[PDB]
Amino acid sequence: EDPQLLVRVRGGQLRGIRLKAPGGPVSAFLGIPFAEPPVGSRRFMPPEPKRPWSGVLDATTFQNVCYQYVDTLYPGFEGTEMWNPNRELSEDCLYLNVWTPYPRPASPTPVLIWIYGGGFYSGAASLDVYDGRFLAQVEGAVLVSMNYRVGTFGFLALPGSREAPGNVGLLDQRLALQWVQENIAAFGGDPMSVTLFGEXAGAASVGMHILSLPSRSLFHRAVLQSGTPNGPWATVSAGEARRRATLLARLVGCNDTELIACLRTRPAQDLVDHEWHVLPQESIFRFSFVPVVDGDFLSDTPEALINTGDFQDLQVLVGVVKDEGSYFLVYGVPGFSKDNESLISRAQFLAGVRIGVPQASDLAAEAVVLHYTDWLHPEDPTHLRDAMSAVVGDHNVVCPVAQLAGRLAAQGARVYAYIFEHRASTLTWPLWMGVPHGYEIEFIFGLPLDPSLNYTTEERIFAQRLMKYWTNFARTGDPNDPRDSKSPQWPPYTTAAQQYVSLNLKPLEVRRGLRAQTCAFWNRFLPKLLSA
Amino acid sequence: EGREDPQLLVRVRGGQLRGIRLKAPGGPVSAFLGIPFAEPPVGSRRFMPPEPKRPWSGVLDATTFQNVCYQYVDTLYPGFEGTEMWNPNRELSEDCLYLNVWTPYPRPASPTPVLIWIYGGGFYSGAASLDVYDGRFLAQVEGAVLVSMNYRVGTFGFLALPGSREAPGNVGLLDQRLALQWVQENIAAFGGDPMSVTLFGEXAGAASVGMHILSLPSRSLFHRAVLQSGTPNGPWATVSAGEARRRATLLARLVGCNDTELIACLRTRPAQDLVDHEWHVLPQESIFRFSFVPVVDGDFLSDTPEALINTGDFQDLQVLVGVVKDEGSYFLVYGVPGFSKDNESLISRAQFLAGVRIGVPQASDLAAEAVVLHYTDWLHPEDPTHLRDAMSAVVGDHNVVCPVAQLAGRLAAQGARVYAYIFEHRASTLTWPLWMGVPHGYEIEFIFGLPLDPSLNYTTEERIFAQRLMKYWTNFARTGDPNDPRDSKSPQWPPYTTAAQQYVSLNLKPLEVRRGLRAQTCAFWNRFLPKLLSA
Repeated sequence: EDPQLLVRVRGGQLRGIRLKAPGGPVSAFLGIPFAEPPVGSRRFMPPEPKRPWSGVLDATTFQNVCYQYVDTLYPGFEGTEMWNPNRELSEDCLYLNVWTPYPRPASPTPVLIWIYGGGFYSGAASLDVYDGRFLAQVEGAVLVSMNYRVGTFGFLALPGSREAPGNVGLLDQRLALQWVQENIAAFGGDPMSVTLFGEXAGAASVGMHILSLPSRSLFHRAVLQSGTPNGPWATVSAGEARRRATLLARLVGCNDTELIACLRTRPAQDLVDHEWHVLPQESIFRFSFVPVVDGDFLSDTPEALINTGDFQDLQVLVGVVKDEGSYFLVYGVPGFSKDNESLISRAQFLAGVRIGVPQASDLAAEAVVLHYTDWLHPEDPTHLRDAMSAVVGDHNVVCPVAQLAGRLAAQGARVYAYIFEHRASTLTWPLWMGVPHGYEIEFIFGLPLDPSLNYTTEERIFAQRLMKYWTNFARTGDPNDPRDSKSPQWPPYTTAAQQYVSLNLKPLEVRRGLRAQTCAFWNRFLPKLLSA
Repeated sequence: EGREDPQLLVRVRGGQLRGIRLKAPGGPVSAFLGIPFAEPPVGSRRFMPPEPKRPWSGVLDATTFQNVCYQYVDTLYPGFEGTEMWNPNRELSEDCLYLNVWTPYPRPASPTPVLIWIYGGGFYSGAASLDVYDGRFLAQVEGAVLVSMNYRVGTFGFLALPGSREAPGNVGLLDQRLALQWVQENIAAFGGDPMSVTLFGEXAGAASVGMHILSLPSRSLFHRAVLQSGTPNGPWATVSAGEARRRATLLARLVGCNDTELIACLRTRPAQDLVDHEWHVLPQESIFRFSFVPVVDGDFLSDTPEALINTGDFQDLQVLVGVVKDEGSYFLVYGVPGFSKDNESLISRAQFLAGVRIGVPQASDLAAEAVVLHYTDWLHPEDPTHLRDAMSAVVGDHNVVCPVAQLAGRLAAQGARVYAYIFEHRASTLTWPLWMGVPHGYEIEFIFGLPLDPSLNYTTEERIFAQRLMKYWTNFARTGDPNDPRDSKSPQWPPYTTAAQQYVSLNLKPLEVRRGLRAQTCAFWNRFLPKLLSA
């Protein structure tokens, strides 16, 4: 009975496991319950705190993944399976994990809380690419990750109702943050230095915590990687969420109370079977059950809340990858597949645009097509293919990121921005997808430090730089190595200068204006066009 | 006769002409100036198509430029050469339908290719007698036969009651065609080859040339066409029949006047009255819009230029087209607040947004916001130098550069051999401020070879450059090809094609070949902006 591996939290005692990191041991506490399992009458409802337990709870193993759709576009392909659930599915999944240094830190240590992506429909805190052993060993970070409910279970809302109020997946996360405040000290974490970070839907969740008052007391700093609370995919209106809920109930055989009561009597897979049948249009980068503008968790739309918020004492790190859009094309855009080069025709591109920008009128779609056509080479397949990617990535990620960056900075926040440009040598997707959405995660988490993974020596050094940027940011609100001249320095993003850095194998390079012309098209012109 | 220079007596269909022996740098040339080609379009003939000049008796003196067609005289900058060079340099009179001929001296052995110049002036001004249209250099150096005509401008040329007998519209274009007809019948008298007639013109002149391409009875009068900074398609060169009816009636009201009674009343008004009100008829506050212009009449123009270029067969057409670097700058001092020749014209964002309303006067609120969106540099949205330059770009692109690209594109896709250029050399003698770059109309003096006159203070490099451009224009006139068939060493000018979009820079340096005529930005004006109107 190793005493480093034994901790008393508010609900009782836990026993972790000593895990091996390349440069030494770390203590891991996996599968710690933070909530009553949200099952039976507790489906669709806010989480309640986990009841105290007797003896020593075994926290040496990952708990179940929250019940979710499993992807089957390319069966047994590492590029898709890496995002698939790697534990048993269950509605009983409200568990979090903690990695700390071994031995447990002497003074209070900055805490990093990870929130996975997966479009609010999938994900789990147990995937290899979120392995917190490296950050804990190399940087001495106390790293926390939680599971939160996704799909119907997390986000089916009949707004205004008592028994399916929406945003419960977000409340799951809020609960895990509360859990960190009350217990992290026992692990040697500093409840007074908590940095959130997440990617895609995880990023949007961080954004939503920024925009929800009761969450603000629970962290001091945020990182938003390739995602935002604002924009086309991360929220729906009360109206649209009611509509989708109602439609899913009809689809399965089911006054709000009676509707929910019926839905609650349904095997989990029955709900998932019909998850994808409630979208208004054939579309990519669009997800059926996502956070809802409820006037509660979210008091107004994210756009409203970011336009009018006050962000004086807030530090934010935001960024994107080089090819935010490529990934999604294979999942519904004719002419795109991982198996050839996906050189498309002009006709395929106009059709691709109606699917990538599903909310677009014929005129708006036209505006898009005309903007993204390279008129010197109007019918070149390579251009059209890359254009299709660009449309999707810009519309869904890069422009909402630019917009968030701008508002946050204008409204008193300290903002650092990046573009991640290094393609992993080990990447199993074809060359044309470039640096796809999600493939910086492995680097921030420090996986190249595992020599058994065959990342290049340069990549191992690159990963170390990034862990340093992120943990420096958690420590100080500033990603710059504070005991190190010569970098050059990562400048704050501002509305005037619009400076951001490239993250790749070469040293930091400062650039200005993050797709400024094209994002001006998306952020300033398309709104006017649609609303008229 | 008896004592006169034998080389200066020429007979044409209407009688006998005495010309003048002029000095050019390399030697003498013959000039026949003020040859009448129409009956004076005076009194009851105002607004009416031109009638061919009736034969005269005796030897008509053809030794001086004739009257300039009645027109608005610019007084924006009184005393200033930059504006005066464009102003009339002979008496204003409705009796103005005369043309001019320059030929080598002595007149050439074999039939020489003919170049016919049509001046610009927004269809409200111009004159073939201006110093920058002097044909002596092309005649002396290139051996060209050069012909330029006066045609009626403003109300006298373009005021129209579409459908009426007494003011059918487009009569200024008919003046031009009459002079093309005179060239066919008579040019051989001067050594010119009526089977090798090339039209060339700038701004409204360019637009005029294009309209002769698009109008069948003019098609048999020429073989090749040069269009400088102007197109028959675009937002300024034509009006709908309805719009012309509107402007004509309003002008009538303003001066004190079916259509017979109205036009008869207009005919009793003095010319200067009509000029005094011609600017009061425009639908919005604007620049690069002109009151009385060619009308889409279903006759001269059987349909809109845009329709005719989209669907015409231009198989045997050789066309040279181009623009200057700064098409829009000139126009800004004529009514965009914040702009002037006397300072740097650094402007605010507010002045930019207002400028766009004046520059794109036909644009709705949404279209105007699209323009502003597109031309704003989002790194430096408040920067005065960029805003000043973008104001210029907006006007240049909308009125000239994108109309030209549209034209070049459609013509090429449909049989034409098209050569395309961008002229980028600012004259060392230019009197306009530096911010205006290479303004509209400032290539003319080079094509015409004024730098060859030692007394004009152009640089040596400018003389050489002038000669180059003269070679290009007159080679194109001769062969449909601007290139030199001998000198294959020095760089080649490729045709412009839809696949490759090739054009050349014209400056002091040798030819450089570029791709895409503002391809991204012109997609906005030519493809998107129209669609933001079917809505």
